[PDB]
Amino acid sequence: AALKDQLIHNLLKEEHVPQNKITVVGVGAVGMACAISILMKDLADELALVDVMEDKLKGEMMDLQHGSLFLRTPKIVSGKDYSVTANSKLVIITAGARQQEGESRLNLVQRNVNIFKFIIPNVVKYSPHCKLLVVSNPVDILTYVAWKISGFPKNRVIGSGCNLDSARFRYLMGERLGVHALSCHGWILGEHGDSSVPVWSGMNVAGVSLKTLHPELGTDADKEQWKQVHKQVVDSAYEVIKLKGYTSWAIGLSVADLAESIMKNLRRVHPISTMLKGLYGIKEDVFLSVPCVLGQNGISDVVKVTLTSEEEAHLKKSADTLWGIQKELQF
Amino acid sequence: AALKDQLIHNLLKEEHVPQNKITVVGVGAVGMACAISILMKDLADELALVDVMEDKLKGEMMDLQHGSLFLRTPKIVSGKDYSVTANSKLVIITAGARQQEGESRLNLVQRNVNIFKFIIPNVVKYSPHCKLLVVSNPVDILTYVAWKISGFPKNRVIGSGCNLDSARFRYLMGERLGVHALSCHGWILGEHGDSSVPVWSGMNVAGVSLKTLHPELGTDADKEQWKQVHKQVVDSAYEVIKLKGYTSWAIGLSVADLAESIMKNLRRVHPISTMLKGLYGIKEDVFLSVPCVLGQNGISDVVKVTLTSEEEAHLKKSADTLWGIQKELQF
Amino acid sequence: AALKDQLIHNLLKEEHVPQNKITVVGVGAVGMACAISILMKDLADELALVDVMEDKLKGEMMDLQHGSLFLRTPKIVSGKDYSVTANSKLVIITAGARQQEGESRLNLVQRNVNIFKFIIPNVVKYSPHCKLLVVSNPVDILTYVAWKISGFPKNRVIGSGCNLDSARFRYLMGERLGVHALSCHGWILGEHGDSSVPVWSGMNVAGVSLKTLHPELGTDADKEQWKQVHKQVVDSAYEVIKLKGYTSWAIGLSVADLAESIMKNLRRVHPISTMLKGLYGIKEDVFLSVPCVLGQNGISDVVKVTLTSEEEAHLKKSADTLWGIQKELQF
Amino acid sequence: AALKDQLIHNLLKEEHVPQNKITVVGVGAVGMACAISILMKDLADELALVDVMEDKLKGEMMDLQHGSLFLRTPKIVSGKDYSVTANSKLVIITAGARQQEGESRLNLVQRNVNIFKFIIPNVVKYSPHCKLLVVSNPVDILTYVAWKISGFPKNRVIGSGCNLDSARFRYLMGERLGVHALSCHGWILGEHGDSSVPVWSGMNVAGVSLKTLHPELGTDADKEQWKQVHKQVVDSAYEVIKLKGYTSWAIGLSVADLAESIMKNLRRVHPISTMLKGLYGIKEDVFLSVPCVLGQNGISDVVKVTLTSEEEAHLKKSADTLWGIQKELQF
Ligand SMILES: NC(=O)C1=CN([C@@H]2O[C@H](COP(=O)(O)OP(=O)(O)OC[C@H]3O[C@@H](n4cnc5c(N)ncnc54)[C@H](O)[C@@H]3O)[C@@H](O)[C@H]2O)C=CC1
Ligand SMILES: NC(=O)C1=CN([C@@H]2O[C@H](COP(=O)(O)OP(=O)(O)OC[C@H]3O[C@@H](n4cnc5c(N)ncnc54)[C@H](O)[C@@H]3O)[C@@H](O)[C@H]2O)C=CC1
Ligand SMILES: NC(=O)C1=CN([C@@H]2O[C@H](COP(=O)(O)OP(=O)(O)OC[C@H]3O[C@@H](n4cnc5c(N)ncnc54)[C@H](O)[C@@H]3O)[C@@H](O)[C@H]2O)C=CC1
Ligand SMILES: NC(=O)C1=CN([C@@H]2O[C@H](COP(=O)(O)OP(=O)(O)OC[C@H]3O[C@@H](n4cnc5c(N)ncnc54)[C@H](O)[C@@H]3O)[C@@H](O)[C@H]2O)C=CC1
Ligand SMILES: O=C([O-])CC(=O)C(=O)O
Ligand SMILES: O=C([O-])CC(=O)C(=O)O
Repeated sequence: AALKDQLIHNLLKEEHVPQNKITVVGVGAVGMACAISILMKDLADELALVDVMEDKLKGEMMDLQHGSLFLRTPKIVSGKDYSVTANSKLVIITAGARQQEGESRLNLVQRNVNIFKFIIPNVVKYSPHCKLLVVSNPVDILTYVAWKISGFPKNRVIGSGCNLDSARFRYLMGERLGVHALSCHGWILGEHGDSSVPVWSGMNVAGVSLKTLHPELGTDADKEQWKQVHKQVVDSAYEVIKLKGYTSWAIGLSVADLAESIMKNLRRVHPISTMLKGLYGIKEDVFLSVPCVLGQNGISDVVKVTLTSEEEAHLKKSADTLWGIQKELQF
Repeated sequence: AALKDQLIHNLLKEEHVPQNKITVVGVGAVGMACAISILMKDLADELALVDVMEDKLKGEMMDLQHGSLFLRTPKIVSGKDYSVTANSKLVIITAGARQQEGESRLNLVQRNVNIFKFIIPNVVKYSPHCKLLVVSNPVDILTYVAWKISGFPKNRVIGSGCNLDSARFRYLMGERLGVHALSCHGWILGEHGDSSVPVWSGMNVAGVSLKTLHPELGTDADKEQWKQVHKQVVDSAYEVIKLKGYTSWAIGLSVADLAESIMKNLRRVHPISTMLKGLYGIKEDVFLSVPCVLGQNGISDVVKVTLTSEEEAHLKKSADTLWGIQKELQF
Repeated sequence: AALKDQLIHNLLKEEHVPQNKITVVGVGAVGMACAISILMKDLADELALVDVMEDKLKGEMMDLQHGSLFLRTPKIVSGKDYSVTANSKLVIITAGARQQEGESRLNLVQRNVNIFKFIIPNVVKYSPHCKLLVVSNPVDILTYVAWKISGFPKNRVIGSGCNLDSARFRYLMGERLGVHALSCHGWILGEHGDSSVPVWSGMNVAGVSLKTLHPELGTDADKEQWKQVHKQVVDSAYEVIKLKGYTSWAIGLSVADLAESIMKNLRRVHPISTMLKGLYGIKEDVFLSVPCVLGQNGISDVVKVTLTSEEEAHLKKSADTLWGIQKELQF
Repeated sequence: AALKDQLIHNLLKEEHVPQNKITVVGVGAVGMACAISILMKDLADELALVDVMEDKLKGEMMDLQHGSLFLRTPKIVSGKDYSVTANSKLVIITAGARQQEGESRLNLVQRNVNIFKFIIPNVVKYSPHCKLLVVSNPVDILTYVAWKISGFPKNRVIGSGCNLDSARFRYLMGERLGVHALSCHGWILGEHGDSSVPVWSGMNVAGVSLKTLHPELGTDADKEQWKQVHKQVVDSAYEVIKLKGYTSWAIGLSVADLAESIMKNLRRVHPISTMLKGLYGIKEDVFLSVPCVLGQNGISDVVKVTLTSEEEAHLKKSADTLWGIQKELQF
């Protein structure tokens, strides 16, 4: 004579299996920005949260659960034990140390490799068929580490890479031209960070090449100093870190953009971090951002951008640098 | 001979006035959760942020701007000067002062009052026709303060009140009954906080009154202790604060839900705080939560809930309490 | 040498297995309204359309495909062969004869039964684990037919039932009370059509019983004639058909609302048609609308509404009528 | 003691002026596709419908209104009298004449001019500050007619033009290359119809010029017959009309995309029809599609695409053709 049984006649016993489950590992500033953006876009029917800080983890789960009335994601769970992540379609890794003022992303590598040695084997134990989307920095090296530790085929291990760098670039381009970032096109490839490569030849509005219109585009002799736009992209994370201490909102939206292509099988092209040995002249097994076709099987194809020999030389050097960092990691 | 002029032929001298602008005052955790929720629901054509901490304010603005590609809000602005808020349709106040240094809370409430003495006159000078939505705690007193300082008619000064408390209640009801919060209906009215009034008579699923089905509902004599659920709602913000240090996500989602009713003129009913002198037996200038019809002119109507004499007595006690605190403030 | 291969390096060959596929059978007025509503709510990663009219089917598929840029459903497929429907999560049946002006949904029965004799065995052959959502009229009898022909457990065979009748009722109530339909609650149960049952006791705003406030609600002696609102609901399909020839938009939105609860596992309560024997006093195998909990396994629970002796008598006579038709059908 | 007055205490006399109103003129298949697309994107707080067929018009309004529960547009109105359209921000014209047996093509165009001679003065009388968006065919000529009759500045009169042709082109490109239409870029300019101009130089994926990679792109001898893709675009409407009798869904989505840029002030670039005299080598008052920056003041800027002499020559011949049809017309 419980109220529930007076009210509700049960017709079916429910061994609930999740169908569109996403996990976020690390519920820091980045992790929670990814979680709220994914929740507000209705990409998942179950969201699992993992962290090592147990009280913070339960507090973040509860705060999200209290907003359930306003969401269309019926189940949010969390735990330190990765059993809560079982049968995820997509596992997003945002755990780790972050930059202080003046610190390069590459200075984070030793701390975050050691964290990944713990995280990745636990992920693959409960979700052996998931896609891994790596956001923790340095993202290109850590996508390689996730790949090696997981044993996954390379199509299922993705780094957020330069998706956000390109979005920042398009925003800054739009502010200068007086149009929305959506209508500005421009690709930043290579390392997410100081050594990223702007592809000046591809920048356009409505298929009109900016460089064809303004041949000094991207050079030091440019009176409008468009080269500084890329410098603002490179510097932007450092400037936000100095002002507010960290970055979170933009990366959350960028990660949810990637999750949407994966979860809906959109086969959109994004500049994300993938194993590009054998492409673009690279001979080592390094992860760099190039335009990739992203869908329900991860990265299925890569677009072959025509680079100048200078643009190609920048990528070739990055690959050497990153491969040099990778070579001496113990995992 | 600039690139913009090579690319773009300007046909129209642009004198921009925003049509659907929202301002958030305070870029703490609550203010930024409101802003991200509003941005992801496409409620505004311009978002303005204001705070007194200039560096954090610029950093939060830039972080949102870098996500523009992923949004459909084309203009995000910020500044210490309220000229950036001009012509807002809706202004959301989340600013407040921190209150734990061996200090009386009567002095604290007074410090938040002094904060509002600066904010509200600046808001009304640049947006004299806006709706004001007060989220800062203690929300019922500060909604009153905003109303007195602004000189706005009462339909245009709204407190977030018990909107989130009711949502938390519906979530917990649904966890107990095995259905989504959307399908559990239940109203927490009165003072936001420890003395809020759960309206047991109205709680229902599918129009079925739970109290008619379970006449013990809301008493201590209930073997199932549904009264404890209201206690859980009252305690939830404290529990989240103890675990993660503050709350943000649920309040942000709840505020964006109120903003949606306002901006789209939906005339949905929400439990929010309104000046209820002359209603529900109240004779003083106090704000408490009742079900209100919310649209483009703010609160246009109040639903008259049939309360028990006990429930009505709770509301009148709160009203006496609030009026006693307010009388010893200064404007 | 081909352009595609100069442009794109393929990194893996994968066979497409859809994860969130929906099929619509019948691409007439109702089917296409369902299709556009589902596409604009992003509920599917693949939409399959089936009809017997081959030119119309290809024309509707092509017209949706040309709008791909504006959608986030990457694959729209169609054909007369049910192989295109393989592995659907949800199959929506909108095929069959409709009401000519004045005619009861009941004279359609045998013609639409004959159609289901071909559709349903083809559906279950290619999607043995799907949920079936029957919209074709008379919907309560045809949901029974689909259940008998399919051999599916009753939780996976759903009729659109009174979801739309209740939505129409809430709209009309809101018009009279000056509030959005979202905030008006009221349940129409039983037969979709002339013999549906309004549950006056459950009608409410903000948990305030209208009947408690207005005792003649639902009686002939009511000076406001609220009973005429239920007659407007019963008559609405007839009035729209007389004006424009058929109805489509409202049913499409109602079906997409049901599809959303299923695909996202929301466990929302909807008034839909389910096999009711053993509940509400019914003795025979009939389908009628009661509040059902709807999720990824279909209908898992039923809300037990407390009915008046008169309301219960109406349901029992409907059950008798329906069983009277079913007894006479031939598959 | 009416029920409404028992239930609701009115606080405010409603001088309701709509803030985000859209009107659709013509409720045939195209007009209703525009309406449902606009409603499901939450672009308007009021939708007004107008037609000359009073019965069909009332039936379509009622059918949309019955779906209010599932929408977030609180007011849908309709009528033969243009008073229902007052204070629209945007008026979409989809009305047109039905061709006759043995009716010269020019006599038909004159019958659409005669229609516009009635519609446009009524629109501008009740919404003198609106934007006009013309969809009726032949769209370049009728946008000119609307501009002349309205007396509006050219920034406020927009033709749907080649927006949908370019979307069809991108869909077809994407089918051939294996990526989403979103990631394929390509512009069809000029006259909507058989003489539109595909801008081969601008076609790209990820900023990679297909013409640079495949320099015979767009020629007759191209073993990949990419020229045939344009021919498919110009023919696609006729193919769909032959199969299903009319086209509606893609144009509806296309129009709602334009309405979104206007209503949200996005300043996105779209290929739409604008009064181009003085640009692209054109000397007469004609409307042609070029990439335009679209926002709350209509078309504020035009992108200057670098065309080949051949493409440029095609545009000028269209302008000559159109100007010759117009000077014939009686206003
Ligand atoms: N790819 C990109 O564009 C960007 C990446 N990041 C990076 O994301 C990472 C996190 O940044 P924030 O969220 O700001 O830091 P945070 O300090 O707010 O949170 C980091 C979380 O990682 C958790 N964590 C640490 N070890 C863990 C473990 N073994 N297992 C599970 N969780 C663990 C921590 O408990 C903490 O809650 C950093 O590497 C940051 O550099 C930050 C912004 C943009
Ligand atoms: N009503 C509700 O349901 C809840 C309301 N809150 C309240 O919201 C308020 C803010 O909470 P948090 O964002 O976590 O605090 P916080 O400390 O993170 O940020 C508060 C912001 O207010 C700013 N501020 C102080 N003086 C200002 C002034 N003159 N002008 C403009 N800004 C000023 C501060 O610079 C700070 O950025 C608090 O009063 C909190 O109790 C907390 C969550 C839910
Ligand atoms: N449950 C509700 O509230 C509502 C239900 N309806 C019903 O929906 C059903 C469809 O109505 P409309 O779309 O207006 O009719 P319609 O005539 O426009 O389309 C019916 C489609 O069914 C197709 N069809 C016939 N046999 C088929 C078969 N073996 N396999 C596949 N497709 C087949 C037809 O070729 C046609 O395209 C009717 O029974 C109608 O009464 C009408 C509106 C509301
Ligand atoms: N520009 C584009 O890309 C596309 C535009 N169209 C065109 O849109 C227009 C409508 O096409 P459909 O909806 O399929 O035609 P339809 O025949 O279904 O509807 C035309 C509507 O206009 C109404 N109408 C006639 N005179 C009127 C007047 N003085 N005032 C108000 N309404 C009036 C009619 O009563 C009718 O309801 C046509 O010109 C069509 O060729 C269709 C294909 C794509
Ligand atoms: O973690 C950071 O803030 C640095 C970074 O990758 C970014 O925001 O671009
Ligand atoms: O007390 C606080 O700071 C938070 C609060 O009002 C809530 O989340 O209910």
